[PDB]
Amino acid sequence: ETLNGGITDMLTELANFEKNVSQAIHKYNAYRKAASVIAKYPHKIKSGAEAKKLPGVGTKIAEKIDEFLATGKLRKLEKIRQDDTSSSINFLTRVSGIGPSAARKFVDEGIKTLEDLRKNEDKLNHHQRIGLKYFGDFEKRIPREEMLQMQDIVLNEVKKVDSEYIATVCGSFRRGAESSGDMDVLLTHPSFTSESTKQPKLLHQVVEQLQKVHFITDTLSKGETKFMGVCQLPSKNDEKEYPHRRIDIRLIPKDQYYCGVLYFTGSDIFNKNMRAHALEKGFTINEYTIRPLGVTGVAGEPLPVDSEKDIFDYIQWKYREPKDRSE
DNA sequence: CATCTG
DNA sequence: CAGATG
Ligand code: NA
Ligand code: NA
Repeated sequence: ETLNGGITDMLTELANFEKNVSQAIHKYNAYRKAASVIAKYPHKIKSGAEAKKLPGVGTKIAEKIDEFLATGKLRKLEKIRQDDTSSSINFLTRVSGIGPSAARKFVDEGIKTLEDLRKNEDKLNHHQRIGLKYFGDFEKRIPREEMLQMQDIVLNEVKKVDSEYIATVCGSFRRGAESSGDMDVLLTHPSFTSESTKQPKLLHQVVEQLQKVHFITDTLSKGETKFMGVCQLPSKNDEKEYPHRRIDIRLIPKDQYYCGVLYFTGSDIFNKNMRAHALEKGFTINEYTIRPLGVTGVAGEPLPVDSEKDIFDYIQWKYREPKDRSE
């Protein structure tokens, strides 16, 4: 956790790089298990050889750990931190819609900057365009004070369109959090479940309203169950308009809301712990259900949940307010 | 994993 | 349809 930090750090720098610049998934994947094991590792890695002793730790990494331990640096890391190419890739990637893949193409075409991009707005697609247009806004966290205001609009509109809708804003917002990166809504309806053959309108009607009133400004991707867009809190009395924010809305069969709701709410750590506890309790959980674990190895049959309560109940545990869902 | 692009 | 992105 702090005993082998540099190591684990350089290891991650390297890994990332393989994957983003080179195309080196194998290698990339290599650096990663390496950082992971050394991570769990209990002592002070004092040399390569000590390290090598670890699974996932080959001669190559070992070599690196040496130079690093030997000198506060690593030539490779040194070289890579300069290379404008590598940098451009790291940068372009920040644009929403531009992945590494794209980042590679663009660079080879000489587009390495924000300006480069605007100039070539033509080579970018819709997402990518939007993503370039709100680059600033997009990196700006979202303060609860706005989140509450956002949440308020969304729920009220959902309600209007159908009294029977059930919306929930998950994420850290849900666990208390002072700010957040984007708004995530879970949506369901009675008339929508496991079996129930579709009802696309279910998502689309809401989306529509949200744009009706102007809350939603752009569409990143609209599917029949997942919406990826942009919204904005109406600028009050002109002087201070709000940054554009990412927002997503997803339709879920009512018969599997809570697990999802539970699930999305995190944190990753709270999940796992519960997940692992579920297991003890003779259960299983995943993003959509909770199944009674047979003994034959495994077994299924989705246990029936009407709230986040039912879930906990099942694994016989303490209902935790979302705030305490930390770890 | 679901959506897009081409 | 593969392949890319979130
Ligand atoms: Na990106
Ligand atoms: Na292939």
